[PDB]
Amino acid sequence: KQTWHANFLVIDKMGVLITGEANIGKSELSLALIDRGHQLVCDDVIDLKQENNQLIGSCPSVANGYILITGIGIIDVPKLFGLDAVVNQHEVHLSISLVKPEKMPLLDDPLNPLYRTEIILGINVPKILFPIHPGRNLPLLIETLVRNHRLKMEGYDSSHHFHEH
Amino acid sequence: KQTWHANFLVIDKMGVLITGEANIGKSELSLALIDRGHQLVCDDVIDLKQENNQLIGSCPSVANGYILITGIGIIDVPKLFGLDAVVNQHEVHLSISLVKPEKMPLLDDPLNPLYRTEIILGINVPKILFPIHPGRNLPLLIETLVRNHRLKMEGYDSSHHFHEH
Amino acid sequence: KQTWHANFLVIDKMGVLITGEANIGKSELSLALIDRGHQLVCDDVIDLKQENNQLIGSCPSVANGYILITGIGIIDVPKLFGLDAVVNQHEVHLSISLVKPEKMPLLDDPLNPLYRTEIILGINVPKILFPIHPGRNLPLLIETLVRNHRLKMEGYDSSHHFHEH
Repeated sequence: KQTWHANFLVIDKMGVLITGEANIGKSELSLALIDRGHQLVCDDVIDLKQENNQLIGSCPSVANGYILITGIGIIDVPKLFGLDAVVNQHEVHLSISLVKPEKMPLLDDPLNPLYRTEIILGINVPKILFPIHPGRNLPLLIETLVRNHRLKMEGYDSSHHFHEH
Repeated sequence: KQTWHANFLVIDKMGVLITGEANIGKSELSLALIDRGHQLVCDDVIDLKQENNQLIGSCPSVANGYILITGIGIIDVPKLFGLDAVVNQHEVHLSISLVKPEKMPLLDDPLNPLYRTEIILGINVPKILFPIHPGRNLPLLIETLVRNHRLKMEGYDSSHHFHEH
Repeated sequence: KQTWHANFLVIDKMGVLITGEANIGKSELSLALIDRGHQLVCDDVIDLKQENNQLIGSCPSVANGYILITGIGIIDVPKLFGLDAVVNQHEVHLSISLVKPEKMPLLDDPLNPLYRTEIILGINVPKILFPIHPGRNLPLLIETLVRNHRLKMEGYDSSHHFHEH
């Protein structure tokens, strides 16, 4: 069965995978997102599976509910942020890849995010390359990026349903 | 008629103009300030005019309500933060100029901000030079700077009115 | 009588001393912590004394209630954040020393903070060396570090009381 190296959070109903280089503040981003009222599925590694044409991501036991942040150590998220701050599984909707500005590819349309696609167990998951600047309120930026994505996906779902004619 | 290159926000009843070099997180600052409960007038460019001894700043249509943040793209602020998160016009009270610490002039009195004056269509608008350090919670700092300014202006208005003797 | 160079805040019932090199955002950290609902005892310097087997820290008058942040100047914290945002004294429970990542010593157990002890007027105060990265939401990190510490101290107090057998 299938593992995947990333953090997995529920943000605005969207299961969001977060990826990037080591020691850029990913785990710190998870914490900040939890503090804004979002939810943790898993830190570091995720179990993946297909059930009913859904890519579901789940955290293995033992590690469930815990986050590591250097300086702090282990964080029992449920103890500190409530039982509703953690979820045992959720569908994967989006994959965000945090990239250093210098390594960021050229932008075709700067009025939109840099969208790509990730193949996760043969399923197309939308993927955004997001430039990471230190101290521009990254949690708010990622939350805003995800909410925009959900509106955009609902935009396509409306358009498809609009073809009832 | 008169344009002006800056961001224009309403903060604690004060119309505040934000200026600075390119790619330092100005638009990201606007978003963060909106998230703290403040209001957007306009991103990038502002229409200015004089009405009843007031310098009023207004956003041109089409662009009204939208913010661009690299990585995210366009942000329909009303859709995401509510109708009350945007305002069509407001009086200009303060101009903050975000400066890199290295380029910051010498400080005469470090117990107060570095105050200057901007001539905007012949009107004296108070101007603060604010040093920008990455990740010291700039939104909170700018909010605090503006609230202090309003108290200070109310201090002079009290003093002037105190000369009833 | 005894002074001590540090910032002193009440965080989650814990009197916390904050220390570090000059111009790293300590005073900015105090402000941010106040904004999260915590309390100021004193900026810069603290009066210390022993009363009833407690190390109590108190702010000298005149300076009481005020914070200096370069760019802003003086901040009357009570005026801006309420009377309950400042406290005249509190017991010292923890000492956090903000360290630059490069100067940070080797980590024995990365699942826990780097704990040391400070002798303050002959009393053992637990001391954490915390690595400071710009823009990972340091206020949230320090708040989380302190809440974890309180749980940990309550853990030892439970264990000691558990030796009733």
